[PDB]
Amino acid sequence: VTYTFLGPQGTFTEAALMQVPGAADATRIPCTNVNTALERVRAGEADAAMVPIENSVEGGVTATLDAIATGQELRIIREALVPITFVLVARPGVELSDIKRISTHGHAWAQCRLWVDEHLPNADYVPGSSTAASAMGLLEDDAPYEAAICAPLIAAEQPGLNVLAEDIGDNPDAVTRFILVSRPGALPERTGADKTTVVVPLPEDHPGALMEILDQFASRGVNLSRIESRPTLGHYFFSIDADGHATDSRVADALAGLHRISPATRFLGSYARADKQPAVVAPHTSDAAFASAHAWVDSILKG
Amino acid sequence: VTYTFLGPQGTFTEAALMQVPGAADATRIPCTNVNTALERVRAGEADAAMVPIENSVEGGVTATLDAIATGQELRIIREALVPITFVLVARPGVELSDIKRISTHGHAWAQCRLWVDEHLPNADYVPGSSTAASAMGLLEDDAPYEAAICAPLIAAEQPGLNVLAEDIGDNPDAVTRFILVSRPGALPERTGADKTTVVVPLPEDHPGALMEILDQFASRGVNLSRIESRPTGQYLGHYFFSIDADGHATDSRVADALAGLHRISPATRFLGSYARADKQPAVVAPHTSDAAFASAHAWVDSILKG
Amino acid sequence: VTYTFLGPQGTFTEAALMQVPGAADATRIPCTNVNTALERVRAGEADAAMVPIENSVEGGVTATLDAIATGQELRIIREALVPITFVLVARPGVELSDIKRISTHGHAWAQCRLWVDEHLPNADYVPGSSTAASAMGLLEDDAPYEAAICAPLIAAEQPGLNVLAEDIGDNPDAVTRFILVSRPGALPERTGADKTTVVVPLPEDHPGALMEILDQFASRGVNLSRIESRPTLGHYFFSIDADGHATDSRVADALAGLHRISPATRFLGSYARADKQPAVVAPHTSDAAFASAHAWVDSILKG
Amino acid sequence: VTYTFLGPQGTFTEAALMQVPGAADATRIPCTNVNTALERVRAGEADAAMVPIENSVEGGVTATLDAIATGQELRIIREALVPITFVLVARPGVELSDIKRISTHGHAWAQCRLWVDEHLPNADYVPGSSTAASAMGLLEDDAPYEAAICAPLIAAEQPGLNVLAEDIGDNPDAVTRFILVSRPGALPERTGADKTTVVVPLPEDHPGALMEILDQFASRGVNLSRIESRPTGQYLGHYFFSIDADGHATDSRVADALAGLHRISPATRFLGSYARADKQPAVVAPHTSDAAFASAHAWVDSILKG
Ligand SMILES: N[C@@H](Cc1ccccc1)C(=O)O
Ligand SMILES: N[C@@H](Cc1ccccc1)C(=O)O
Ligand SMILES: N[C@@H](Cc1ccccc1)C(=O)O
Ligand SMILES: N[C@@H](Cc1ccccc1)C(=O)O
Ligand SMILES: [Mg+2]
Ligand SMILES: [Mg+2]
Repeated sequence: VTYTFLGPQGTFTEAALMQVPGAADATRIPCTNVNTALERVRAGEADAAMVPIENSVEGGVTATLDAIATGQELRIIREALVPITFVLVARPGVELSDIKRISTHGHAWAQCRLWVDEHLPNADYVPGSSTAASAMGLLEDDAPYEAAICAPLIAAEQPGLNVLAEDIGDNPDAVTRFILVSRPGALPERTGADKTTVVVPLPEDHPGALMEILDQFASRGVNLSRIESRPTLGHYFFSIDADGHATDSRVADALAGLHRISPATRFLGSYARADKQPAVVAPHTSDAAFASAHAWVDSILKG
Repeated sequence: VTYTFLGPQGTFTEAALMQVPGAADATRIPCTNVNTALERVRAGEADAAMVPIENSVEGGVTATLDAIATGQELRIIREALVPITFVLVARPGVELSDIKRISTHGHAWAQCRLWVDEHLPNADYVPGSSTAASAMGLLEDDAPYEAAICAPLIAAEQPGLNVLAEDIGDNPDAVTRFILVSRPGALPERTGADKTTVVVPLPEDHPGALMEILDQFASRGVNLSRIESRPTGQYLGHYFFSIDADGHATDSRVADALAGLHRISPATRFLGSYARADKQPAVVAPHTSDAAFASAHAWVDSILKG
Repeated sequence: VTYTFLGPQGTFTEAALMQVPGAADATRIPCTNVNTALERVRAGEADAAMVPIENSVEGGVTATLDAIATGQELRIIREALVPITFVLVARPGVELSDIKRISTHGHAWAQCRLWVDEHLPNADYVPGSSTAASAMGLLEDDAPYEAAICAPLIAAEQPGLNVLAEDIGDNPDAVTRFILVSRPGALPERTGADKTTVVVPLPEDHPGALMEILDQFASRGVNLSRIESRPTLGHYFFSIDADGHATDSRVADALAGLHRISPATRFLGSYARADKQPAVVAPHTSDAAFASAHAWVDSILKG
Repeated sequence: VTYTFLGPQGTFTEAALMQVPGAADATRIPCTNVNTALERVRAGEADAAMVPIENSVEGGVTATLDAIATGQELRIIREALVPITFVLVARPGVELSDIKRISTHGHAWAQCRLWVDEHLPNADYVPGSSTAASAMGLLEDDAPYEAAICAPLIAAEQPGLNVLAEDIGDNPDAVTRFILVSRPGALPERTGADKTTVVVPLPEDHPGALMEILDQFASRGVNLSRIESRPTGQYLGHYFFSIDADGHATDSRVADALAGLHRISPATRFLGSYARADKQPAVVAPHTSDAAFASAHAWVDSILKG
């Protein structure tokens, strides 16, 4: 079992990957970008890729959204919501008062403003490429900064890095959502708290065209948790997360409705919700209701 | 083979039954009212009942809509659209100048205004129970009127009735819609020019509730030709909707819509699929053909099974 | 103040009219049919016409529905829900056991079946034109029946008619709904439990065309209590009763929406509900919500 | 006149600001991030901020979507669609054979694969914070790489930077969408080819909730060109929707839609009406013209007042 991820080593993305069951003791390959992590999977060199999909402090989200929606034959098999905790690290013997410059990824920098502005008002920012690269950069004697903002992972992995501050994020409950992406296989088992992702191409652009797509879910009691339009036909695709599993009668039926409107629709997997909240199923929308209605129609058709 | 129909004999209703193939030589039983007509079918004592459902010269329409919405299951197997022609009728020897009083059903009267005002301006309307009864009343001694407005049928059948004026109605396009109703059996063969009728009880009364029911048809490209709400104490939404859709129950979009209806309202009644009197084919919208439905099912199957 | 009604005198329709405030002591003109009652009003000879619209035991409903929907310049100014109580009447000295034949309107006959089948199983039916005409027919010595089913009004008006049975209807709570129709004037005052009627022509016949019409009400929290399609353009009109008064912001706005789709839409009046049940107004649909939203748009437009 | 933009200098973002009329001779302040850019505008210290909103070679897009959805009111006054052209850059004397390491923003790297794999198959990517920083890093002693991928802008401005390869991107149609954002003032004049942007907080999370919001546009013939949901803890539905519609706030169908949105969600933010970069006029659907709206208002008025 081999996983790729958005590298380098010790980023928030790897930290997320290591909480996946068995991944702490699996082979984890850092890739320089989402496409390469994804190519490895597509080429059979890796079983799955761990990539950010919401609120990454390393960047990478838009590239993930591009990749799953313009790609071919990929399935999301797992998601993860990982609390972000920022630490400030420096080389041993460097005190808080010695810090004149701090390197990190721009996303992390923006999220730690209150702490830094209060506790290090004389510290100026040095743009980094990732939090991990900013941290590893300290290990060079000539580094052009004195501290970095990074994940607790990197701080505990590196004996040459000392934590000077912990939990310095503006929001203590901030989270990144990640997805684990593999080649198509069997559908993960339904848990009752599941999510389904599709990418729906727009056949014709006119008012109410999205409405028509959205209705396939809504008329069937299927809640949505994410929607994004992307210019690419009607010149758009819609990337959509829905509550439920392809196995649920209401969801299977919504998928059929989607295909009829847009037969190039892509299925991106059904998988367990990281939040473990089961869909509240309206009774007229239940598996039993679908079976009862189909049985009633059959009795007419065969009467 | 036994038919019932809304009586008495000689009404526009009978005339309509008379047009159904084989009926002229079949047993035709006139019944007092629509319920009595249907009752006989439900009880196993008649094969089908011919009842009006729109623009009845004799009344009976609301009775029909309520009767088919409750009780033993029934199916519409045929519809008829019968052109309405009115004749003015009287005993032999009676001329236009001799008419002071005219009896007919109020529905007939209201449609013969133009001719009557023009040619019998001094004549008074005497309300009748049906066109046929009005006509038959003339064969009695000292009938309290001198003319009747009725169907050509009853004039042709009664020797004592003379036609004083032909085709006296206000509306050239006037037609009555009838339905022939039986106990449930097989669906007839689809034709591509079919109608499907359902009665949908409202489960819960709120804005957009009907829209939710109508969307089952609209979202699957199913055109409607009739909707009517009716109060009722049987449903906890307090209404039912009587609906005619374009299509046959076996058409994939229609079967699918029917399933959607049952999910919202499990007490939905299926009232049959049957050929359109006017023979006009359903227009099948994009994405809603049997083929599109089958492609979509196969796609979902590949996901489930792959 | 002069009213017409669906005659003759002593029908359930007149009984309904006499419960209208001041009508018991107004001039009430019986008309042989709905059109004539309506012509009188249209010609200025009568102020209003009382005609049945739901569950008439005298007939007349479909003619009412035809008239208000194909007519010109008429407004419904009042509705009434009148409990139906049937009485069986005969000439003095005629006993229950003397009744061989009963005349009434077909609608009344169908609604009294249980009583008659139990209490008079030997009585056969004689079709009548109205319950009142059936009753008045007894006053002739040569009448071809012995009893009639009619309104309590006719029974109490006519000293020559004796009640032999009362409340013989299958349903003790059965009701007829009637409407009072006048020429256009000022809108009746809003009560908070109001109804509005329109007739909407269908511009084009296609799936979802009615949906579009219905949405104008639904998207604005406006409940409907009656809908009927009629073949007559799209070849239909829709006769519609909605909850609310034209004065309510959500209703005025629904009316505007209707006009845009179908500019030949006819307004048939706003008037008090006979059931006196106030609409439950969703907060985002309230007059205050409409005023707040319009004020917010104005601040943008004028900023 | 003072602009801020997502820095540093020489990025694709600056190049885009540079295209706005009068900007080449205006004060242009580079800012660390999107929030800092907007902050300056909000504080009264800059007139407008130029920030990316789609397909940014430099990042910044999610920052933009979140920043304009909360806090002090802002308005988009202009949008720009800027074609992306990549150059390969190095110090003088350095040739293709001399390159083992290339630095750029990951977004640039991912779009230059074809050319790089073909012509520099042995070169390794060194991730940079921005294209500009990658380029500027080459002017330093013993930079840990030998080439950068950046905008033509920074190559033209830096003497120490030599263009080794021109136009090396994978996608001919690649463009970045930017927005120029100011404090609220007057609506600009409508053109018939306008865009309107709003941010709509979800009040309550249930199936069809978004549909209810989208229907405000769809039921009034208003076409959409962008929708994005974003999580947030501020709304009790837990999301907001970022939306671009075809039209100008003064168009009757748009003002009407805006009112519908406010009724559902009173905390709706108005983000401006502004000319479309591509100059494509709104198509005005049947029944939705200013004239139709005015006829309908006048009809309702006749009822109210008559
Ligand atoms: N869950 C709601 C709102 C929503 C839509 C899309 C994305 C996020 C939330 C719906 O299905 O309509
Ligand atoms: N056929 C149209 C309009 C219509 C509806 C119902 C009855 C008659 C006509 C539709 O399906 O919406
Ligand atoms: N009151 C519901 C259902 C209904 C519709 C039409 C007539 C009667 C009832 C609605 O507005 O949708
Ligand atoms: N323009 C179409 C589809 C669309 C919606 C939203 C974003 C992009 C495209 C509509 O208004 O429904
Ligand atoms: Mg350490
Ligand atoms: Mg008496």
